[PDB]
Amino acid sequence: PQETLNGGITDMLTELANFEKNVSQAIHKYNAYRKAASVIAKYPHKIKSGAEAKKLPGVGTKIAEKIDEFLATGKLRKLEKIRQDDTSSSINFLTRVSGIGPSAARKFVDEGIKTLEDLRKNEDKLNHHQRIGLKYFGDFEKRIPREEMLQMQDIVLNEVKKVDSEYIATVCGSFRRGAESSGDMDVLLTHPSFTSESQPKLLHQVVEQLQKVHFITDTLSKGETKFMGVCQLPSKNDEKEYPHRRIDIRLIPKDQYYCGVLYFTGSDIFNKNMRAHALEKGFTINEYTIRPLGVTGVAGEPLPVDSEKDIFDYIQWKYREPKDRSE
DNA sequence: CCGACGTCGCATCAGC
DNA sequence: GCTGATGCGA
DNA sequence: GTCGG
Ligand SMILES: Nc1nc2c(ncn2[C@H]2C[C@H](O)[C@@H](COP(=O)(O)NP(=O)(O)OP(=O)(O)O)O2)c(=O)[nH]1
Ligand SMILES: [Mn+2]
Ligand SMILES: [Mn+2]
Ligand code: NA
Ligand code: NA
Repeated sequence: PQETLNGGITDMLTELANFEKNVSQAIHKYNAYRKAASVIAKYPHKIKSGAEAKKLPGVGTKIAEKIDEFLATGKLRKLEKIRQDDTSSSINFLTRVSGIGPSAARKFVDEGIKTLEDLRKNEDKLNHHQRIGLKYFGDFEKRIPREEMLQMQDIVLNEVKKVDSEYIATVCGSFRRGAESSGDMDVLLTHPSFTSESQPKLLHQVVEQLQKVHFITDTLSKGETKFMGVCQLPSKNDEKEYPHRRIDIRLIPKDQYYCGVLYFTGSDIFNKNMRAHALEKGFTINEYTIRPLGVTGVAGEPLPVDSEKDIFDYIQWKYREPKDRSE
C-alpha cells in the first residue's frame, strides 16, 4: 500500500534490525525484525495496537510490546538511547562502507577509528576491498538511472562480443526487471566451452577487455567464476565525470544458463518465495539446478531446463515475466 | 524448552 | 607450504 | 525475535 500507513513502525523495526546485525551481531534477530517490517509494510490498514499487529506472521510478543510503546509515545526508549551511544552508532555507521562488516566495524571503533575521516587517516589498517569502499562511499550509495544502465549495457555487450562472438552476456538484477533505476549492474556470462561436464581464462578475458576500454576501474574480488568490481561511463568533451558504479560479472555453465538467469534476475524476495513453493511441491532450486526431492526429502539429479518457464512449470506456477518478479 | 532461521564465491585469518 | 574457518556481500 | 517440534 502506502509507506506512511505504518511508516513509523516499519522505520523503527528496520532500525532495530540494523543494530542487531551490526552491533549485537545477532543475525537472526536482524532477520526477525525485517520479516516483521515486511509483513507490516504490506498490511493495508493503519495499526492501532500491538495486539492487532501480532496477528501477522512474524510479529510476536516483543514486537507487539514495542509497537504499543511507539503508538503511545511516538518513540522507543531503547532506540533513542542507542542513537545517543557513540560506540554503537559509530559501529553501525561504519558498516555502510562496502567491505566493512559488523566484525571489522567493531574492531575499528575499538581502536578509536569511528568516522570516514578516521578511516582515511588509516589506510594501513584497511584491506583492498575496504579501501575502495571508502574511496567510493558516496558513489556506491547513489542509484543508477535506467538511461545510464542502458549505456553501460551497450558497452558490456559490445566489448564482450569483441573478445569472442560466441560469448553470451545477459544483464540481470533489477535492470532485467525493468526497474527505472538500479543499485548496481549484474552481468551473467556464458560460453560454449564452459558447461557443467567440462579455454582457461574465460572470465578474465572479458574483465581484461572492459579494463582496456577504461570501463572497469577497480577490482573488489576476482576468481574463475565471479568478478566483483567498479565501473564508470565515459564522459564527453569537458562535461563532468559520471559516478563510479558497482558491477558484478558471473560466469555460469552454459547448460545451467536459465537457472542462473532466473536466480540473478530475482528479486531476492521473489526467489525465496519461489524456493518456498518449490519445497511445498517437492523440489529444490539454486542458481545452478532444479532437483526433485525424494520421499525422505533428499535432492535427486538435476532436471532438464531449456527455459525459465520450464522451472515455473515444474513447480506448478504460472509463468511470470521479470517485470513481475518484485516479489 | 529449545533448535531453526538459504546458499554461494572470494578474501583473509587461524593453525598445523 | 598447506587446509580449514570465518568475514563479507549478494 | 518468532515460530513450531
Ligand atoms: N543468494 C542471495 N541472492 C540474493 C540476495 N539478495 C539478492 N540476491 C540475488 C537476487 C538479487 O535480485 C540479485 C542480483 O543482485 P542485486 O543487484 O544485489 N539485487 P537487485 O539487482 O534485484 O537490486 P539492486 O537494483 O539494488 O541492485 O541476486 C541474497 O541475499 N542472497
Ligand atoms: Mn543489482
Ligand atoms: Mn549485484
Ligand atoms: Na504473530
Ligand atoms: Na559494509
